[PDB]
Amino acid sequence: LHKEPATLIKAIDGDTVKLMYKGQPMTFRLLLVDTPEFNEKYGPEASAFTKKMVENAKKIEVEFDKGQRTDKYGRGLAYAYADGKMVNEALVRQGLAKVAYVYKGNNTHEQLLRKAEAQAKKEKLNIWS
Ligand SMILES: Cc1cn([C@H]2C[C@H](OP(=O)(O)O)[C@@H](COP(=O)(O)O)O2)c(=O)[nH]c1=O
Ligand SMILES: [Ca+2]
Repeated sequence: LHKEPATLIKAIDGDTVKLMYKGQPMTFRLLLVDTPEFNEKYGPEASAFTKKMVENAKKIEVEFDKGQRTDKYGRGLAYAYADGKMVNEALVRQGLAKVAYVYKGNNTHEQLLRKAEAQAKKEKLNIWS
């Protein structure tokens, strides 16, 4: 997989963010995770966590996997990086997302993320508390 440039347009929630990619505004949905909806428990905390990570970044990058790059809603499907740190992984590691939506052929980072989830769960963080 390859990292590509993007810039922040706007934070949205824990697992979606509006970025400019190849010069076009797109909503991105983070691969292999599920944050609570803002309406739900830990929803606001997940939103805040992603918002801080993407707003504080000097450099946003997106990384597409081997399969589908857009979902049925036109959202980009990617791993997102803030100054080299994966947002997807960071959410899971903090117990603010579950590993989820693991589709064949877009699951390169699955085992990385499941390891972070095990650690979050061992620490009883957030969703696992
Ligand atoms: C993360 C992800 C979501 N989706 C679709 C599946 C779900 O369809 P449904 O809307 O019919 O439930 C939805 C969940 O995204 P959200 O968790 O953002 O709601 O997005 C993909 O198709 N591929 C993906 O990789
Ligand atoms: Ca969600």
